Amino acid sequence: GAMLKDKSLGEGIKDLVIDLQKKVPMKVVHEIQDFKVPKGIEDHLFRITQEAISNTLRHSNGTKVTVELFNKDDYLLLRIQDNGKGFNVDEKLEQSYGLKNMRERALEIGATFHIVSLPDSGTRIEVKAPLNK
Ligand SMILES: Nc1ncnc2c1ncn2[C@@H]1O[C@H](COP(=O)(O)OP(=O)(O)O)[C@@H](O)[C@H]1O
Ligand SMILES: [Mg+2]
Repeated sequence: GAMLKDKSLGEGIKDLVIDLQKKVPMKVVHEIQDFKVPKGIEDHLFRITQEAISNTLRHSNGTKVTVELFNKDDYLLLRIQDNGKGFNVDEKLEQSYGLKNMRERALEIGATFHIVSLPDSGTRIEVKAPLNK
């Protein structure tokens, strides 16, 4: 896993995507809103993003994955959405270290963690992290 070090979350995501795009058959796109993410939660969100992308590339057999990062004042929203085959989260969740670790990173930063994956809907991961105005 890449590490952010000096970079903002947005910059880390964009740089990772640049590298991935050269190697992978899925189209990987980002929609990153320009706003300051609190330094304290950036690493956690980057670790979630990397796992979500990894799972999409390996497991979805889709053609496109989108990473979105939006500011909604009281919270930020991180969404990773693919158009692939989907899976049953319940069947996998408790035996799955990747999913369990994303959920734990979210908890550590006080954020919700949701996975919506249905046969015709692909897989969508959403994390809403609180922001203090
Ligand atoms: N985006 C996705 N599309 C389809 N299947 C997925 C996706 N993400 C996870 N899965 C399924 O959930 C399982 C558990 O995910 P994870 O805990 O990350 O395990 P892995 O080590 O296999 O990446 C995967 O093996 C795969 O079957
Ligand atoms: Mg995984």
